[PDB]
Amino acid sequence: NGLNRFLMIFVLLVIIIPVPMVFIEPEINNYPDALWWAIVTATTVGYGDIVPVTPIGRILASIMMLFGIAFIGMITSTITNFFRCK
Amino acid sequence: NGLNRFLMIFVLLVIIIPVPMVFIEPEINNYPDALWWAIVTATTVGYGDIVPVTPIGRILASIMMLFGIAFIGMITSTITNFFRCK
Amino acid sequence: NGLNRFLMIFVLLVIIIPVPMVFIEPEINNYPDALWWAIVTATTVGYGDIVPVTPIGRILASIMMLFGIAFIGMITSTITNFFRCK
Amino acid sequence: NGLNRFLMIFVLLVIIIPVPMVFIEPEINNYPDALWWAIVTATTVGYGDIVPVTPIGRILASIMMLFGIAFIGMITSTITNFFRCK
Ligand SMILES: [K+]
Ligand SMILES: [K+]
Ligand SMILES: [K+]
Ligand SMILES: [K+]
Repeated sequence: NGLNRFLMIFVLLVIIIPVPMVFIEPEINNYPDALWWAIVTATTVGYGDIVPVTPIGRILASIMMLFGIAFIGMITSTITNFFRCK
Repeated sequence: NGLNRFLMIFVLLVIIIPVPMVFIEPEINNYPDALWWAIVTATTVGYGDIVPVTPIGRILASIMMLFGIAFIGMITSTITNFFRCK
Repeated sequence: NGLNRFLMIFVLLVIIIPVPMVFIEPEINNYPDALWWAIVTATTVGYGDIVPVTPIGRILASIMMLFGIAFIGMITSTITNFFRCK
Repeated sequence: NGLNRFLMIFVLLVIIIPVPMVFIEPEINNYPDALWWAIVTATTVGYGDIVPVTPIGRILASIMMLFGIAFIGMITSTITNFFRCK
């Protein structure tokens, strides 16, 4: 249940956070562009095609990155502890 | 056998996925450009020189990223559990 | 106490290092721009919107990256060893 | 001795690989620019300021990325197995 609780809140961020981003950012004008940026930021790829200019968007992006690196550590723990037990 | 099964399906993506990408994307016009992008997307480097514009290409890129971060966790588990035994 | 000591020195960098960066770099002209770059460099996202041109800034950025990848490994160890105990 | 052998070959790549890169790439014209790119590629940051255009440089960059993600897994294993034993 510990793994499911960590991914459900992560999936919600990658779905809920792209919604306000469209309105506050002058570069983003629709949800598909913000959703694509969300995946890119959450997977720590960062192409640089879409970048938050406003400080409000930069604070929101920092949360996505902090939860993005934590997601990598959560997936790693799901495989590492799976073979360590037996 | 668990590690080999996870990497063979990963290598398959970085080989098969660059093929449709060339045709659907107007930016990519040849396989060497799409293959280079595939490694960059999988290793979670993301330079931003090659970016999927079409939504079809963006969905395909998301799979490459999800399997890309999972690959990092698979390589980490291969070293962490190796010394954990003894 | 081992985890707290590793993150307090990390957070210190993402707070202290953006200060000299503003003065030595001609691209950066204020702290909010350098602070945003610091989080992006530490989380290993790297958009490329802000880049160190001077060699002094490039040496400082390398420390942020080395401590950035070490931070990913520290968060992973905090979850992997948590369930490994029992 | 296992950890030292993995980092000495990695440090060598980030020092030796930037040397041929300067000559084969028309974008790179000196060692400090190629050395900066090497750190960026090895730490999986990828700003996109410096990108390999030639296929020769793209093959060399792929090795740096494969050894770059493996370096993250090596540093993680050095901390995870340090607390797991006791
Ligand atoms: K980038
Ligand atoms: K990256
Ligand atoms: K990364
Ligand atoms: K990047």
